[PDB]
This record gives sequence, structure tokens and C-alpha cells, in this order.
Amino acid sequence: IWESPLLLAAKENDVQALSKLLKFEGCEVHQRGAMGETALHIAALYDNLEAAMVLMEAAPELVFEPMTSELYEGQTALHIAVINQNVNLVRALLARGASVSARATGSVFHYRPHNLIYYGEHPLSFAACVGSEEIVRLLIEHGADIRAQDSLGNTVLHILILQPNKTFACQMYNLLLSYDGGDHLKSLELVPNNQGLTPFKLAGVEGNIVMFQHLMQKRKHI
Repeated sequence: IWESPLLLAAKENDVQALSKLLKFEGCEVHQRGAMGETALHIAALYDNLEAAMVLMEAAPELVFEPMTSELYEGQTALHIAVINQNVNLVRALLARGASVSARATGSVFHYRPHNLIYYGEHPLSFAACVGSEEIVRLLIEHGADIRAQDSLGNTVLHILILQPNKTFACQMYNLLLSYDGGDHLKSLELVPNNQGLTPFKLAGVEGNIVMFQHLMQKRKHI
């Protein structure tokens, strides 16, 4: 960042500096930092909407670029914007065609004792985990697949079982299922992960008392 004027301008939300650099074809607009991050990743991380807009306007291809480091492999500006709950930035990226299918597969995202979070891989899974109903709805409206599975076979339903904040997780679980509806084959609730556990069974295995009860009474009603 500090050695690159474009990355620095993005960090500083310095719209004038960005615009003057971008008009050159002097700055390589696709230059990357040490984590394989672009100026647009940097704008998103720092919650700099104006810099992100200037960059997307000037170089819309940046919307699709993943971080390339092993730690952050696959992370897109949309994933970052979702984590920051920047609704305006999420809408902007989506309006420009940002992929709702992009998978964040870098080591910091892995389901591991050492990692602080596990939010799965997909933007929708991130959105459900940070608790943004508005962002969840925006993503689904742009074609996000509620049935998408991560590398462990976990759907968003499983991933919600693994989260600490059980009260919103339950509301989010139901929000997500309201888009599943009366489909002519298996409820998403019946899809197992690679361990062979459905969300209900996973809740039991993990000692998620809130979700185990919720889901148990659910099936009895169904």
C-alpha cells in the first residue's frame, strides 16, 4: 500500500488522487499488494464507498478479481462488503455483475479450531452469518443459490448451526427457508454435509440447544 499511490489512495478514500492516477494508464490498475489484493479490495476493506465507485467506474474488471494469497484465496470485494455490512457497496457491486457464486477458499476462511470465524465460502453464507437480512435479500434477488455447498458439504443452514449468536441465527434460518418454499424435491433441510449430518442432526451433535429444539419441533409439525 504505502509504496503504491493507487493502493494508498484507495485506503485514504482520496477520490481526486485516484482519478488522476487512473486517467494515466501509468498506474497498472490491476497491481496487487502482498495479500494479492487490488485497489478495490482495499477500498472495500476500509469501507470507502467513494473510492470503490471511482475504481469500479474506471476499471469494472476489478469487480471480479479474487485475492490470490493462500490466506485470502478467492475473497472478492463483494465478500468484503458483506462482512462490513456495507449495503450501498453490496448493491453497487451487484449492479455491476459481481458474482454471487464466488467462493472464498483461503485458509482464514476454513472451518478450523485456530480460525475465529467460519462463514462458509459464498457471499450468501457470509451475509447470513453477519446477520444482515437486507444483504441476504439483495443477494438472493441477484441469483444467489441458497442450496450452495462449501468444501465440507455444508449449506448455509449447517453454517448457521455453527454460529455463536443463536437468536438471530434462528430468524435467519427461517428467512432462508422462506425462499426454499414448496419446491418439487427435497427440502434444503434434508441435504446432508460430507459428515452425513443434516442441519437438525448437526445441531444435536454440536450442542446447539436453540437450533436443536427449533428444528426438532419443526419436523414434528411437518
